[PDB]
Amino acid sequence: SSVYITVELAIAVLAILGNVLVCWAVWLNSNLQNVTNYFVVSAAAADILVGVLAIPFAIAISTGFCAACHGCLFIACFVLVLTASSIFSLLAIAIDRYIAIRIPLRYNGLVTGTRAKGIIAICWVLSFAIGLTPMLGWNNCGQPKEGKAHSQGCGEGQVACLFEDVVPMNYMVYFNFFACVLVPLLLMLGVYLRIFLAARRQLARSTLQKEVHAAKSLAIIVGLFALCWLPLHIINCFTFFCPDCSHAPLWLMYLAIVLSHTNSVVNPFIYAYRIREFRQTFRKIIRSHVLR
Ligand SMILES: CCNC(=O)[C@H]1O[C@@H](n2cnc3c(N)nc(NCCc4ccc(CCC(=O)O)cc4)nc32)[C@H](O)[C@@H]1O
Ligand SMILES: CCCCCCCC/C=C/CCCCCCCC(=O)OC[C@@H](O)CO
Repeated sequence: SSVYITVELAIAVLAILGNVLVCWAVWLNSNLQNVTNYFVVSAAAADILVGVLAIPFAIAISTGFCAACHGCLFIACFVLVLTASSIFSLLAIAIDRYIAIRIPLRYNGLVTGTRAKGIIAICWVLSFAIGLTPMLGWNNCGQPKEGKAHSQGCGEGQVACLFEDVVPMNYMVYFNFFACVLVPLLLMLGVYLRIFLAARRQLARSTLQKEVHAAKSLAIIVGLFALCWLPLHIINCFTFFCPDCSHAPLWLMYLAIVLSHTNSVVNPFIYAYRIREFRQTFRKIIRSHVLR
């Protein structure tokens, strides 16, 4: 429907603007050019690609255009790769924060500039590995829905391009949900809990205040991640566990897809926005750089 399209396009607009703003800030401000903010930048970059590429492809995938099955499958896989890199590089921020607060004596030695770039390379490789798996044969292209293609006015040699028609639900539940949503979530939760509880126990005051700040920033990332990603993936479980049941309605599918993309506007933007150094650099960019 047209409401889904517009909202989805508005999300794409917000995700580019905010995440360019994050990247711009690190580029200009010398005080922000540390290892931590490289994970912030990488995640922001992955978000820009979600806005420019993933979301327009996702709309098509969710509304339906005519295409060859493997071309239709390729576009779906592309959405998966880009949204996943968005997830993994955000997880890299959380892990960085764990090593910073809990193991400071090994932080600079362990999380070097070289290994930070290595970590981000691993994120993209995992994203391609997981995202493109259906291209290897774990897909529904062997049984094209020829009756649906007709109703959609698709030519022969083409199918109606719909995500769930080509990407199997067993892949989405057993592989994608586990590797991309559940594991990162639970990891980010475990990192948050440890920092949170350790900070409460001590409650010198400067290190403690930092620890509280980190906890609340990690709570927001985890809270929003779960809010944005769980609804869609939980729905995916329901479809998989009862494929005979009547499908979750179109409006619910759309809202859930929309929520998952909203993650790219809020993560890691709010994290950065909560660092006062970023917050003042943002104001500097708007007030001074663009306005004069
Ligand atoms: C790495 C993780 N990324 C993702 O999950 C990304 O993939 C996409 N997506 C993940 N599941 C899904 C998923 N079930 N359906 C779709 N679209 C198709 C929507 C749709 C479903 C069913 C029906 C028939 C309804 C009926 O019988 O009456 C019509 C449209 N996209 C997904 C999202 O864009 C997400 O951001
Ligand atoms: C933390 C990451 C988790 C990794 C575990 C991933 C492995 C899980 C294994 C699941 C068993 C299912 C594999 C079954 C492979 C099925 C491939 C196929 O021929 O297509 C069937 C589909 O078209 C049906 O819709």
